[PDB]
Amino acid sequence: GHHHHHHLEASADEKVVEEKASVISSLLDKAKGFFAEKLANIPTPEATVDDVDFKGVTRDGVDYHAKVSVKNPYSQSIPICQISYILKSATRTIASGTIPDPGSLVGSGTTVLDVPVKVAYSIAVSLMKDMCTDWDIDYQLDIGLTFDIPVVGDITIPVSTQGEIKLPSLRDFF
Repeated sequence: GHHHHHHLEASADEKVVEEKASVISSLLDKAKGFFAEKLANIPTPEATVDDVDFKGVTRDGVDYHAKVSVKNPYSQSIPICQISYILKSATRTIASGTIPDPGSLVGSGTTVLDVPVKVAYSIAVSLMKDMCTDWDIDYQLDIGLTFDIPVVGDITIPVSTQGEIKLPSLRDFF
């Protein structure tokens, strides 16, 4: 493809994503030890990433609609103030980001929220294998959404999800 013979810290995009990711992972890590003891005594809503819908394409990577379901028994609308977006692709390169308010909890119930996910985009910006026809790609999605509660403050719950995506024989969808 075209992603070859470029040397500026390997690739500025590939590099700057890691910059962001490193800091993001540190904030996720503060919450990790926090969950174990504090959020076991402090009832907090649980979120989870589920699946991605084959939806559309972007000229770089694909544009999917991923599900993030949150279930919360509390009759209050908790908005997700700061949602950490971590898109991954097999071995190397990811796409990191943070979306301000992607949705809110309905109050007492389960609610599926969605985020625009750039799938395969990561491996594309890095090297881009060569879009094939009928391609099972090793994809992962990790999301750390932040709930705010007067009990403590900010809790970023990183719900990790690993799977696989089958990218069909369009060949010009990637």
